[PDB]
Amino acid sequence: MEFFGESWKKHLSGEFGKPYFIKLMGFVAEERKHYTVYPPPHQVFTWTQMCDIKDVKVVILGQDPYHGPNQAHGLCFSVQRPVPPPPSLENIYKELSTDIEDFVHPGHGDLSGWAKQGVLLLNAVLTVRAHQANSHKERGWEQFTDAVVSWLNQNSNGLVFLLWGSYAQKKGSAIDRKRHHVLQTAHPSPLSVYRGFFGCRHFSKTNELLQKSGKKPIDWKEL
Ligand SMILES: O=C(O)c1cccc(/C=N/OCCCNCc2cc(=O)[nH]c(=O)[nH]2)c1
Ligand code: NA
Repeated sequence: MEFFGESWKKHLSGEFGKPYFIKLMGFVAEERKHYTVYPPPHQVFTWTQMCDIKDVKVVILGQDPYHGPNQAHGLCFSVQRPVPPPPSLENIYKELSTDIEDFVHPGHGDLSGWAKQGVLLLNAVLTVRAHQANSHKERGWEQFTDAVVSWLNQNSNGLVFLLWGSYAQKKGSAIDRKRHHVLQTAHPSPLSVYRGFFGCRHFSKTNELLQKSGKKPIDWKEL
């Protein structure tokens, strides 16, 4: 395996020598010496490994990786087998079941099948100390994942950006709405899910927008 997918590396490596990025690398490495940090190193960039950057169709922006054992694996909201879907993911699946008629809970939480179809599952912050939500916030990841969003904004067209909750909404504020589609609603966490997420119908809406972009739809059941 490689640490960072080749097509993504080609377009993002201009970030790597910037002071903030070297500092970020140093910070994460130091944290790993003294704490358990999630996801493990070979999974921090899973979101670069599942499809070619040119093949991205949909971008779902999250905030912090899961901070419990075995949960985070580098795709926002996803958990590898045999880990049970956490509450936010159960809510995503519940919305899918009402939005997409044929969708049924797949019995696992691994969203790799969406990532392979060009659904970029990007958290703003890409590492977290075990059991400490937001522990790696404002350490340099935000600038890097801003560069990812900016690259897609300027180098692709007709994407659908799904911004769930206030942090993702802030992070997507500069998306060119002449060039790309943007949908916004509440975060799927239990505390926020009934403030817009349930009933948002983002999955069917995304496929209709992809059709307007002249692109084939996502099969949300392909998991
Ligand atoms: O910005 C907002 O409006 C907002 C409002 C209420 C709750 C939250 C969410 N809190 O997250 C609860 C912790 C569980 N995190 C699941 C998860 C979130 C995520 O962004 N990325 C990820 O990979 N996994 C965000
Ligand atoms: Na060190």
